[PDB]
Amino acid sequence: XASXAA
Ligand SMILES: [Cu+2]
Repeated sequence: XASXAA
């Protein structure tokens, strides 16, 4: 994740 894409 909510506060963390790959
Ligand atoms: Cu994320």
